[PDB]
Amino acid sequence: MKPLYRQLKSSHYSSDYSSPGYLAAEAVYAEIGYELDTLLKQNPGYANTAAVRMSLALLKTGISFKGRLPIKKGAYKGKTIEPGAKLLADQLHRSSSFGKAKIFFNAPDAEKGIGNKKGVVFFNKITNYDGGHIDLIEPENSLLTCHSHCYFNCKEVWFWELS
Repeated sequence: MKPLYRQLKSSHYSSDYSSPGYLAAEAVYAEIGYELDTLLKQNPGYANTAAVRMSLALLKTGISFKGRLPIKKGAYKGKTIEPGAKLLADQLHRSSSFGKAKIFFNAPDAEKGIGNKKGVVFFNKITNYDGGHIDLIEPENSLLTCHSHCYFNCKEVWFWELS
């Protein structure tokens, strides 16, 4: 299956404090049975939580992929999380669930290509930001809004439309 935008959103923990769907990074990891501080010590990359948030949301709407972090607690125990944005984007890109992304190389193209659609967005090689960002995007007042944050100052914008 391919998830519905509304339900993927409902199942997605925003890292934006002012979002109705906000959840702190430590609670996200606690949910799947990890202490954030232990993980950061093992690999500081875990501070970038976008792919973990998206992974978990995808799982809850029934999309499974290979990942590299086993969930150790809760309903999804035994399933895997992909903590790397690029690696998650690659999964989606080859999945039959989503298919190939539309890939944009500048902000005008990205914005016109997304248009009034909604879906999954991946910001690749973001200026002054490490690890990329994968998120949900939709229109809001003729602008585009991301559930956590948009990073249009980047080298590539990948987009998968959802209904």
